[PDB]
Amino acid sequence: MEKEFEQIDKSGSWAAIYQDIRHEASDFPCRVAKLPKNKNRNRYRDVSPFDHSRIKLHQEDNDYINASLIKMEEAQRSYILTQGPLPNTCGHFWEMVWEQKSRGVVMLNRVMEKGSLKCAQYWPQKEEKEMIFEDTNLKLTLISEDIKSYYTVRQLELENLTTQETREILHFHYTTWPDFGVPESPASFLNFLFKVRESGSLSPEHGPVVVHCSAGIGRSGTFCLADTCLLLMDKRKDPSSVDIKKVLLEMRKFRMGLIQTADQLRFSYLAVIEGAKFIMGDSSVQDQWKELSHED
Ligand SMILES: CN1CCOc2cc(S(=O)(=O)N[C@@H](Cc3ccc([C@@H]4CC(=O)NS4(=O)=O)cc3)c3nc4ccccc4[nH]3)ccc21
Ligand SMILES: [Ca+2]
Repeated sequence: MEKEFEQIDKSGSWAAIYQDIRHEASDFPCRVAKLPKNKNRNRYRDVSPFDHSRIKLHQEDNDYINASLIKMEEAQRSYILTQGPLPNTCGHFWEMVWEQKSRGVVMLNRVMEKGSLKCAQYWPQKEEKEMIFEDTNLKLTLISEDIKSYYTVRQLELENLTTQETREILHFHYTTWPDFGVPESPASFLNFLFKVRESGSLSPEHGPVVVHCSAGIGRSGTFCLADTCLLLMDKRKDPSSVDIKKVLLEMRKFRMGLIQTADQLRFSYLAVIEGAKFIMGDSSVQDQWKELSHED
């Protein structure tokens, strides 16, 4: 993988490699997403979930949400990638989390970036001001939060008002990942990814983790690609056989446009090459990543 990395860097062909992936990516219909009645349920007109992999809400009225199930068979992990909830789809968002039995939510964007809203404030910012989603009959409360320099982890209590049942949801919010950009370093990214892994949120005993950014494809795709490749390197007899370009094409069978720039693709290689050191037994990199990330 790093041999390929070196060659691409030397040739300066990242844009070409990336364009080839865009050209070869699957193109499946998004008929439901495009129905007139779903116009206000989509944040961006050019980012829709494929019908075959879309997550269906459990309701007779309208079961649509701009979200896709990415099921990576070999890696044995599923992720739900979705757009940043809109003011009218926050209830749908949490209904999906409840129905799919998700334990964690990974947010890679900020509500406002460079003066523009990119996502609705779908969770409570104050413990004393909980939220009620009347359309889906759910209540959400901020229990606590651990604020680090570039990411915050929150403990949320989600309650199904119909049954009084409650569940703890972990919110992993990466706050310094610019739009169409990359994390400050492979170290800061990996430190965060392993925080999510360590929480148990990605365990197969839970429903798929919900990952989102603004459109749910650029930053969200980078996060999932790196995680899946690391999973495969740890599982295969020979980790050097992991073809990140092939893994990305496989993921794009489930949702369009995953990885939005050639540099996010290059960053994925770097994150996986760096992350591989831990997978192969290096006991000092995890700690090194934390120091490098300056999370305190
Ligand atoms: C072609 N063209 C020129 C540029 O501006 C737009 C914006 C939209 S639009 O209706 O505002 N649609 C947006 C969709 C969109 C929005 C945000 C992102 C973010 C990129 C990232 O790193 N993470 S993400 O939150 O997925 C990815 C994709 C979108 N589509 C684009 C196509 C080319 C370049 C930038 C784009 N942003 C549609 C077309 C165009
Ligand atoms: Ca207070």
